[PDB]
Amino acid sequence: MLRIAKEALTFDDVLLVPAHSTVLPNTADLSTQLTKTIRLNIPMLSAAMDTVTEARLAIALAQEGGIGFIHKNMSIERQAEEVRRVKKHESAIVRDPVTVTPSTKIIELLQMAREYGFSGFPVVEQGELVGIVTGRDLRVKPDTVAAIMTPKDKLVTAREGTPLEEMKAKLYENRIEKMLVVDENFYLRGLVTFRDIEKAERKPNACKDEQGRLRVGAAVGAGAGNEERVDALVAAGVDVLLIDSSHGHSEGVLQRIRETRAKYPDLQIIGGNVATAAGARALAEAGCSAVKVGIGPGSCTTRIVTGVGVPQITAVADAVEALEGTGIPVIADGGIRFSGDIAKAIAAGASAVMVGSMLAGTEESPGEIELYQGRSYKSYGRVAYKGRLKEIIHQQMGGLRSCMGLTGCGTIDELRTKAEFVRISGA
Amino acid sequence: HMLRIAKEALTFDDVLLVPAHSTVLPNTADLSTQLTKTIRLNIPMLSAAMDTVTEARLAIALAQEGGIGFIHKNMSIERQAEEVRRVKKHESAIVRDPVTVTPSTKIIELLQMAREYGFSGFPVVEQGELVGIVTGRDLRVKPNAGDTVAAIMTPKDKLVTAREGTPLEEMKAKLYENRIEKMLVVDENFYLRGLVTFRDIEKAERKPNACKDEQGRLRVGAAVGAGAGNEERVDALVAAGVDVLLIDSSHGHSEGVLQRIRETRAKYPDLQIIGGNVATAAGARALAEAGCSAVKVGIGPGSICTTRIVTGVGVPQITAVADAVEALEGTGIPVIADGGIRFSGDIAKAIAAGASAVMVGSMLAGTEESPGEIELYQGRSYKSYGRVAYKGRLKEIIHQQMGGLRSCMGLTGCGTIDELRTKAEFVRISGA
Amino acid sequence: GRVAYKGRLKEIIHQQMGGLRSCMGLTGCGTIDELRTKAEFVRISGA
Amino acid sequence: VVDENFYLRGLVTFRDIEKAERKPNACKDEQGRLRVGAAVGAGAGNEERVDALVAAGVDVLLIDSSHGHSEGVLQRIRETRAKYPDLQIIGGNVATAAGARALAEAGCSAVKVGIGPGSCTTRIVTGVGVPQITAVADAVEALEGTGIPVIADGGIRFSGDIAKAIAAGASAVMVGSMLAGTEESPGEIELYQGRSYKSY
Amino acid sequence: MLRIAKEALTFDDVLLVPAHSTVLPNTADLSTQLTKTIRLNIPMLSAAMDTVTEARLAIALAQEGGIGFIHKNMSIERQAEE
Repeated sequence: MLRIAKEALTFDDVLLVPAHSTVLPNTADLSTQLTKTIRLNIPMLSAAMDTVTEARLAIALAQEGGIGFIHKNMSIERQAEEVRRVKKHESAIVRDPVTVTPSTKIIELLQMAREYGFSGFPVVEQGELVGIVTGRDLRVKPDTVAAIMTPKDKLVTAREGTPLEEMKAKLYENRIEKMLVVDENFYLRGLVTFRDIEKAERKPNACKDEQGRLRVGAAVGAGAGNEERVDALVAAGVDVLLIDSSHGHSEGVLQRIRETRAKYPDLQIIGGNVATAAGARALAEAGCSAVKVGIGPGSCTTRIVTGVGVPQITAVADAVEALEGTGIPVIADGGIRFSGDIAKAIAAGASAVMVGSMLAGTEESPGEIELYQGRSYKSYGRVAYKGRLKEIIHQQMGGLRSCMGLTGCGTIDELRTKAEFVRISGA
Repeated sequence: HMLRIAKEALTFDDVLLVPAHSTVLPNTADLSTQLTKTIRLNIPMLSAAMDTVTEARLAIALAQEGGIGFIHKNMSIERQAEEVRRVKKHESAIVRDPVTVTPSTKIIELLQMAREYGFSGFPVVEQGELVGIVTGRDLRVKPNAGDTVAAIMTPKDKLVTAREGTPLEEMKAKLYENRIEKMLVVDENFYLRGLVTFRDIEKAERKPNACKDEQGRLRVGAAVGAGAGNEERVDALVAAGVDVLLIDSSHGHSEGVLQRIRETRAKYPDLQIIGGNVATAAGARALAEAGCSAVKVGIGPGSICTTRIVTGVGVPQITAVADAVEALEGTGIPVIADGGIRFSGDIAKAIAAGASAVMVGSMLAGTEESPGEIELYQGRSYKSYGRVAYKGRLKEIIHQQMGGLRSCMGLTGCGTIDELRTKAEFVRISGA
Repeated sequence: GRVAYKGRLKEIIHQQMGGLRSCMGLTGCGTIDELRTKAEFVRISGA
Repeated sequence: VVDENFYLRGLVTFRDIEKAERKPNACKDEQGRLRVGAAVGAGAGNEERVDALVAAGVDVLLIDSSHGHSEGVLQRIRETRAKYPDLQIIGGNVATAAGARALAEAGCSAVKVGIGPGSCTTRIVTGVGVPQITAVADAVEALEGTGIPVIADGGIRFSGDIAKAIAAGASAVMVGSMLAGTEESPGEIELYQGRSYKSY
Repeated sequence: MLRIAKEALTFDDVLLVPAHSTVLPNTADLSTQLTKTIRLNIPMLSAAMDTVTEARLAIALAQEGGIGFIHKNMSIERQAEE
């Protein structure tokens, strides 16, 4: 009769305690296991929201050390292509060069030579690379390009995914200043020079897989009928799959995860959302590589409409305590205002945090930049323009680094286990 | 004895333009106009010599849209003269800091470099003077120990180069016909200045409305004070190649301002000179005879601007521009409207009042190209140096304002700027 | 019943006569009697 | 009036001595001179600044950082106490019993308390802080035998908060924004919108 | 797991209790040891802030019974001279 389980605490009810510290903020280590097999370089994920994460933003976040989740409010064919866009992103490769076909008339070949120079036009037949035709090819003679082009068997090419230093070596050792880039089927994918490799921005903190590719996630619904979407994302090379619903403790959610884990025994899977120790055990039992926590975590509409929610400090600690033996990490999702809340979510036991509205309106998130009343927006009903995602990550991990300097926790894992709280009041 | 009221004076809010029969499509309206007798703009816009608005980056961005920007004077003479040179020399098709060797460079260091930068061609420079180049073709013969590049390089006389300022199509002609992949850019004294390729010329964003001088160079302006002691500044700006000099003060009908202008016209007979600010027919005529090529109008234009509140002085702007234009009729000295411009509608009213162009300041602060660098602060983007709202690229704002000006010229049937200045009419409206 | 402290009277005089001096340079009235007799007005609207 | 090197420093008459304002409550040293403090950073490279302040006759030296429990802060204090065994030293800021013991152990003559003490930006950005009544009582309780006093720094709005900081065990309070804008603080008096300011 | 050290109180969470008093406010003694060797006549120090304490303010506070702290946002030679 009147069944109060316990008291639950939110971010604003606690503060972290300063401790003896030998940690400089700038020497603090921000890396963390997202799953047993995936390690992030900063403890941050972007939400699968149509105003936050598509391929552009997911690329920019992976380059800073985290992982973005492509939202599902798009066709299967388009979402899988957003995942491929992140997996195959290399800044040094020039895409869409000017090409010809083996049927191109020499007179056309000369009209373009005067417009683009005669260094070498790739010859393609339906996207398959078949050769290159240079000025030497024409001015020494044998009508159509096929009769004069340098053939496939004398081409010096690199495969997509070749490291920049290997590509520089190939260019040097074959004495070439252009090198065409092909896929496994010898389809042209771009080209590289020494100069394009040089101005490729270097990203030392990028979260990359064992092949050196940026890591990416994608979201699917927990409903039935998503099997075609899941198989397309896995086949696209997604690193981690997000099965998200508003009630992760639902039995049809637990069943959908069990079925994906049986089909892909090695696929890294995140499920949510839960807010109880029992909800987290149930998701780990279904086969999750990680557990996302957040059902009405802060002063939200699920609470107003349904009556339901657990304040976020308690939700994260209960889930972390339910999972303690398993090497299955907890993600704190929702309610993250300032960098102080990131530090508190982690000290409560979370291994990473997911953020959403904080990143909408950045340069890389979806939407067009719009000028309206002399002030900058991203429009698609508009959100403030917040500049580059790089600067916001800098501001938020600065504050986390300061928190670790203050609590004497030099790594995320120490913050999660060693840092302490005091309980404070409203006034 | 008698309250000396010279006349009634009208502001922008007091009048509306009358729509006319029109064969003008807004997107076919001709926006070009004369700034002085010798300088033609492609859009009727200038950026103010404010330290929060105009330095070299914004002045380039604006010349590339068809206007001119004025480098503010709140920096050293050497800095302001460098800002002017940056605009006149700007061509994004030229790669600017290439890796060079010297005749003294060992072949071994050269091979080390060729592994990092390729062998397309290292410029050989001694003291800044271009003296040769070394490509991977020039090397073929096994080097001995301690060999220098001077042995194998291509000499100066066998080089194909192009002078800075050469039209980009001429450089393409030269790259193609000489069968070269890159070409070195030099200056009057054969000092190495950069290089071009077919790809760098392609990648440069095209700007058909760029406002350029008869040598193809972007135009630029610069401001100085009217006080004594700005002689050296003016000489340094002229020497930098500035296209027009702005001698600015808060009272351009002041005798010391007029004197400074006579002295600059005396020293620089062909220099294009803008003077301001004035708000009467007599101030404008006085500045014409001192030697101005154009006249800038605007004395306490806004309702609550500080000059009006502190000094009581001002003339509402519509009357002040009509007053000055009528003074200058038949002189080919254009009038510029400075200050009080809120919307794109205020631009069209200044021109139909007779002005040949308008000057804007704070509308452009906080753009990407304006000074300051971007700061995120409380979920919003600003430019910090006290912070102004980040407004995006200058091109978007120009587009929006000229879109509102084009829409007016279709409404009034004025297909050119001179038609608007002479043909379009007004209705006087009340405050209700 | 309390009014804002405004500092020394000299500072306020300075500021107001600075604004009056700026006007006499604008209108070219070098004395007060020149301003009283020579300077002119424009009639403006409420807009 | 001359100094020790017979350099002229001023003069006095009967009238100037008479109109010298009398200040019965002045905090003065054993020589009758006003007492003063000076602040230095807790970082490395401040040894030239410290030696110049001590040589200037500073009465008490303030070694202040945002994390007084930092190990490089504790080490910097240990090094100053070895060099000037008699110099009065204040270190901060801490907010725990352990932080205060560590500062007293390093050689502090007094301990300044205040890490995010009231509803402040260290709390918002880092997540860290201890409310100020608890911070002061814990430090005072950690120092109870030592004759090393506690200063309550930060969060002091009204005179009621001064009384509460002291009842919690603090021996003095430090205040800042309460005194900016006074006649004597830095800055020039400025009239702006008929209202008086100190501007910089 | 979820490590709450304790509850912590702020100025607004407590009030002082009135007690039996033989103290007149104007006869209350405000002096206090700042260190074992330094005694203040009022329990107040001014902060080492560039907008608060330089020599002028530090002189005016010492004359009232406390001690001011010259801020360090200035050259060594200037701070020692303050």
